[PDB]
Amino acid sequence: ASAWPEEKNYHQPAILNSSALRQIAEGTSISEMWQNDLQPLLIERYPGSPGSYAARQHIMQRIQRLQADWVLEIDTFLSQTPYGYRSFSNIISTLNPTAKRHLVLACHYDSKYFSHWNNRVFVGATDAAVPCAMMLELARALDKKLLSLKPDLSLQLIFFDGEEAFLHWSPQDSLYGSRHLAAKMASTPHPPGARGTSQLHGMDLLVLLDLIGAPNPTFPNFFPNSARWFERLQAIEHELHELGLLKDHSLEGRYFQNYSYGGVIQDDHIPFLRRGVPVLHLIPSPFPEVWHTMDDNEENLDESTIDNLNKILQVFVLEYLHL
Ligand SMILES: [Zn+2]
Repeated sequence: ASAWPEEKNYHQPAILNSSALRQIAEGTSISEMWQNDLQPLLIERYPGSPGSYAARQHIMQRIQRLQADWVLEIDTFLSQTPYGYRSFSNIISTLNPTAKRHLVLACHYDSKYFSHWNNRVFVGATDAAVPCAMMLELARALDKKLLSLKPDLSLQLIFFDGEEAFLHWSPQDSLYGSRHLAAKMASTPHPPGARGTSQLHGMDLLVLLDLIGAPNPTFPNFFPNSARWFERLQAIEHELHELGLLKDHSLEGRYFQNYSYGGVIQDDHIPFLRRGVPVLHLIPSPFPEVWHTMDDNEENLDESTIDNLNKILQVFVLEYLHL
């Protein structure tokens, strides 16, 4: 009986030295992400809408142009909703599908439904167009390194559909894509041919990005079983800061602070967390002031903060993967 699903418990990062940290800082471009990955997603894209289709095509196209061997899968399903049966489509992008273990980065790509109000349209810039663009920029920036994966451990990106409630949050109206995918992964043997392990056993850690892009975010350390990875984000932030590789940033105003949060925040990690998957939930507390208002738009995003977080996340991912 292999103990491979226990490997994630002892897995340690391969820490980058100063020269490598400078290379990563210089290799990501916030203005390219902004133009090429983010702006095309700043559209109405509630489930089933034309915008949902356009967002999905954009995400797939941006991944398909990369050199690394990404395998794209669209996970389409039906669910009951306050408006009757509807269809949803999760996007899964995976390097080394048969690899036993994957580090998983995720966000939701749907935008919350709102009828137009005084000619304003809700585009959910921090929620979660920026997180989607950060995942696309990371895939682009680390492409040469990821190409080398073509430790049975690799990378997977999930863009969930239907994270938002069609009305206000309730247990049955929200998290459509993640409740569906967690149950599908829990009942899918992995690796192929396995007798008793599932794709969830293969998920080393689910790093879920949401509500990112406003000024002064503070991310709490939510869960004890991922606390040592939260500490790694703190260390990376601190070292990039000390190397002068972050912009408009101070340690008193750092993003990863020493403080927990005992309450529950409803998000796409919930169906995974309740099936035993370790989660690092990169959502700030408090939420951006523009949360669920028409002001969650491009104008209210903080460019240098998003840039700093791209650098921290990319370093975290290379260190976890030993790349
Ligand atoms: Zn939201």
